Amino acid sequence: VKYTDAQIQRLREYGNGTYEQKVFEDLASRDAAFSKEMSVASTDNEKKIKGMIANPSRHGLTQLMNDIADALVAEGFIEVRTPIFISKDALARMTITEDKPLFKQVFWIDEKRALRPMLAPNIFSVGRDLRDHTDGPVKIFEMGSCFRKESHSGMHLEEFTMLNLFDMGPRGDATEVLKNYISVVMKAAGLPDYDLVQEESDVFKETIDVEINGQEVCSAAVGPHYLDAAHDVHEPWSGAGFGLERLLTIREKYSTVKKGGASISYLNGAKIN
Amino acid sequence: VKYTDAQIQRLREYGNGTYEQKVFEDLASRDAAFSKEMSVASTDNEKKIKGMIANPSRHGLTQLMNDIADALVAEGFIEVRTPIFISKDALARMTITEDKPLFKQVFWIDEKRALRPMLAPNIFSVGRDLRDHTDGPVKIFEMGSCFRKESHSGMHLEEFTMLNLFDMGPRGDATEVLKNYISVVMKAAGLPDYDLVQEESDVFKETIDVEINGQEVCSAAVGPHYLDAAHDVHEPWSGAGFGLERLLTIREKYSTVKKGGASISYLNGAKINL
Ligand SMILES: Nc1ncnc2c1ncn2[C@@H]1O[C@H](COP(=O)(O)OP(=O)(O)NP(=O)(O)O)[C@@H](O)[C@H]1O
Ligand SMILES: Nc1ncnc2c1ncn2[C@@H]1O[C@H](COP(=O)(O)OP(=O)(O)NP(=O)(O)O)[C@@H](O)[C@H]1O
Ligand SMILES: [Mg+2]
Ligand SMILES: [Mg+2]
Ligand SMILES: [Mg+2]
Ligand SMILES: [Mg+2]
Ligand SMILES: [Mg+2]
Ligand SMILES: [Mg+2]
Ligand SMILES: [Mg+2]
Ligand SMILES: [Mg+2]
Ligand SMILES: [Mg+2]
Ligand SMILES: [Mg+2]
Ligand SMILES: [Mg+2]
Repeated sequence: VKYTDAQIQRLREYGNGTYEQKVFEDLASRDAAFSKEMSVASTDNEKKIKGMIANPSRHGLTQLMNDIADALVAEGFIEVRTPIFISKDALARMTITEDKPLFKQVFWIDEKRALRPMLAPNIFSVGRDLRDHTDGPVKIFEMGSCFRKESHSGMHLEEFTMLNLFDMGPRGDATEVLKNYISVVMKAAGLPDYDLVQEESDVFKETIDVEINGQEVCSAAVGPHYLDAAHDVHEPWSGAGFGLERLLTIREKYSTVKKGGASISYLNGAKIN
Repeated sequence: VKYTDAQIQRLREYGNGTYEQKVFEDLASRDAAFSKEMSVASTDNEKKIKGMIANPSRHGLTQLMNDIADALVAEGFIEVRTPIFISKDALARMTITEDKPLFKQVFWIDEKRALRPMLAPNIFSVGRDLRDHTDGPVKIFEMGSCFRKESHSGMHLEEFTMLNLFDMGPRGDATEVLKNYISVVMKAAGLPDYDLVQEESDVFKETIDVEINGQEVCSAAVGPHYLDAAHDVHEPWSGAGFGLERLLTIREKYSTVKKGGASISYLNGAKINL
């Protein structure tokens, strides 16, 4: 016998070990094991918490954001910060229009505005505007919260942190340039081993995704792209959107994506209550 | 004759000079001066965008956040990140209820959940949970977006960036400790010249506000406080919420708070479109 799915969930809730591989001689020993591992997890949470109080630090997600951001600035990217609110028009330019099922999966603030489910709308707008002021590439990036109505999963959050980098009019082939920037981010994130895959997408038809052990940590694309007309873009470009919680979760080997980011139940992998 | 209230607004929205003090011999002299200052402003905008493209950098608001954050960590504060969503219950435990004006500024996501108008509810929760693990002060801070419905004002945004620091069970008089850590933040922000004032608050009854030239950049409170029972807090505490865009705007001498914050119309003080 093994841990039940319910026991595995409670263990992952409190601990960041691996539990689904244990095998026991009978239910009695399985249950004794469950108590011992809950006790070990709680103790490890105590130790991490006490360690943070004695040796305070910036937040694990903030540290990752700073690590990647400084690497992108070094490559010539301007950091921008854009509103979390976006308009119905901005969504429509992504083809997220009012009669599509997807329209209802965004958090609406009123009849005209919603919480951004992605940074690309604002990034296209800012990048295009900056093109009015330079003849070279427009390189910008943002790191900020996005919001999506999601079903329960160990890798999905209603609020998650996107990194979106945008290189409009790059100095080379857009796809080769994109793979170069993906490499910069992944190395700066401490995750140099990854795979690139072509993945279907309603908004993009197909994306270039970054996967680690089959887990999506990025969707990317290159221009000239069919979305350019709606954004008044008329040049090649390289763009990529990473999920920072997912990167941090995989690197730190957190049992779930809810432990490394924004929370009032966890702090840097530790359960605090 | 002076610039009209509208002329000021327009000059401020493209430029970062100081126009409210200008005086003019007559309406003709005023009007000609409105155009030249528009041209001086547009030119400076362009130089700023061009300067940013040739010298790319972290965002000004981000640099200010990193400066204060590292200073607070150096004083023993743990950085925490909490969700932007908060429950109707959490708001109620802050006494943010139907009768309070702040309640009418709340952005609701559904009938049970809202965009946080402040970080305090989440900070109380995380700080009180950490008290179970230590016999000393619990020192935490968060920097993140808060949301409020606001009328047109050169120092209000619907989405602004709060810094909230929280010292529960401080070592010293909570009010004296509060003033010390206000000093740490203000100096880290490059704004060493400020004053402290007492102000009325519908949530805290009374706050200690930080002002620069009479402009509020922070509201702070101390415990024991009547909000403590609803947060299971049974000890003194020191708490302060800073408006980071207001700090950045005053230090950089931007004309309004919209120029240095989250925007698709401004970037680091410069207007990027018409
Ligand atoms: N709910 C979420 N929680 C955390 N990260 C997310 C979430 N949704 C998307 N991301 C991340 O954001 C990146 C860019 O967004 P996007 O490609 O549109 O997501 P996605 O394709 O819907 N991913 P998925 O829902 O797992 O199939 C993804 O590659 C993920 O790493
Ligand atoms: N709409 C806003 N835009 C930008 N900063 C804000 C906004 N509301 C509050 N702040 C800042 O956040 C701090 C803490 O919030 P709080 O004291 O509750 O605001 P407040 O009392 O309503 N200030 P004010 O609206 O100018 O009278 C304030 O001292 C401001 O520096
Ligand atoms: Mg497991
Ligand atoms: Mg670093
Ligand atoms: Mg995006
Ligand atoms: Mg999805
Ligand atoms: Mg996927
Ligand atoms: Mg994707
Ligand atoms: Mg107010
Ligand atoms: Mg606050
Ligand atoms: Mg202390
Ligand atoms: Mg005030
Ligand atoms: Mg106030």
